[PDB]
Amino acid sequence: DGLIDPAEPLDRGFMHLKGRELKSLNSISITGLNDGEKVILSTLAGLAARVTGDQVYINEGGPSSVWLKQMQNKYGIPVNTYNALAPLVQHYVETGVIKGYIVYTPYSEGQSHSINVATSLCGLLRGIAVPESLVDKVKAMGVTTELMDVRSYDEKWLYENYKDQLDKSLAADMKPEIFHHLRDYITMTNAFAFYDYNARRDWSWRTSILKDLDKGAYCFGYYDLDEWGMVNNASQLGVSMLPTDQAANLATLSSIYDTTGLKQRPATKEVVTEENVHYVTFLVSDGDNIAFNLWGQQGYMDHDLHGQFPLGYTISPSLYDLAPAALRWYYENSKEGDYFVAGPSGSSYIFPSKMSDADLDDYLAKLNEYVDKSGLNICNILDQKIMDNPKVYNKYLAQPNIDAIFYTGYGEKGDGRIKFSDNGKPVIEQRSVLWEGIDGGSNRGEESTVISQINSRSANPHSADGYTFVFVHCWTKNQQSIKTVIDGLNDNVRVVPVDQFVQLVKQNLGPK
Repeated sequence: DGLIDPAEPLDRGFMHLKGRELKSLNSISITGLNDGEKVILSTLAGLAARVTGDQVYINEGGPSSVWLKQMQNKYGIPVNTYNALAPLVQHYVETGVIKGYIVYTPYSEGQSHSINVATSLCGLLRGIAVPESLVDKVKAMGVTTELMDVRSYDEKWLYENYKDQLDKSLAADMKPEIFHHLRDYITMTNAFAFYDYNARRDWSWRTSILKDLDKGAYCFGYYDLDEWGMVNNASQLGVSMLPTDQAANLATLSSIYDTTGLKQRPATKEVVTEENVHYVTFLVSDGDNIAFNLWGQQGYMDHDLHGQFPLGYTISPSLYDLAPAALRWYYENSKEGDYFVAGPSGSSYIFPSKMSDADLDDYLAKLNEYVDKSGLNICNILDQKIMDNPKVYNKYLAQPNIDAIFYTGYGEKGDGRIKFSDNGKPVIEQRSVLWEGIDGGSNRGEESTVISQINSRSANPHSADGYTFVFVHCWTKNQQSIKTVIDGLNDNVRVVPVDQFVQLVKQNLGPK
């Protein structure tokens, strides 16, 4: 074969399972494929990444093309292009990767979850997932053996029959009408994929699944159907959420082991305080979401205004393991006034206030080492009541590699408080927000409001009143929205990079 036995465990980075070391890419455009073809393609990608370095890339253009070219150019990976699904599938029949198909019923028919059953079985049985309507099409591509018929089954059947064969370091909350995102990584890892959303938001079944995972486990997948409830549910159990159901190509992206260029420039430790100014910094939201990191964030950063003002970005430390080519690109594309912060609330989306003391201690010891590798020393916490939770903020800031917190409260206005850990590091609460229609149609997050707010505050860097941390909602407010604010600010207002803001706060307001 030149294939690795599918029973051999995957390698892991410090945090995440990674595919077999990448040697060649077989790139195919998403254009003109139907839903079933998308499922075939993503489960195939997961097949390949478990057993070979000859891997699949789903090229969606835009940011997807950027990551492909980055791998070609920085890591010397050859790219073969395929103009159609049939020859790509045939290639993987010939190389021995595809052993057959697993037939399922789409969600469009009777709300079947069988797509998830098929996806989780693909890596075990060495099959592609195929809806009944495409069985003859795949047979014509050379995939002639039916490995299993799962049309009548749900994820409870899957778990009852395959729990001990499925990975226990992650599971995936997987919507049955997401076709080409995430399923590759699920098939690669033999993760259990399930959809437990119900109108009751009854959390018993998900709890039962999550409690069966190993200590330090992840839950990949969606959050948007019940965000606070899902994150609370996982965090209380010591489980980390990684928003990933809108991420493509993670199996393949994870397969680069070269970690050159993955350490951010250091946060500055030297800045001269200017008297009689008000200091402002801007930080973009949503960086915990790997799908944002792999799509929207690339376009966001490459706005035509990039570099006209300094800007902070949140990003996921987990990109170090899951998509090093993309993390590398961010750091290489950064301008001097750009600076990256770990997204909510560390290496994954947790509410640290909901974890047990022991689980949070474990989480933070890992975080501390992991951000040393990526240089993501400043962290954004998204949680509730943190400014009144010195236990939690002191535990973060006790870590030698975690140097400051930017706190954005979940459903909290943000009062701009600045507090210090016992060891003298700042915890900086949101003070303005740029967000269209925040709180169900208010004007609190409009450019005109943020301008008025900043311009009303005192130009005194020796007081917390002299500082505004502006949090920027990535989906509604882009670099032009930020520039609009900046262009309205008074002459005594100074817009600074995030790391400078932290040092100014520390030296002007922290212990002497």
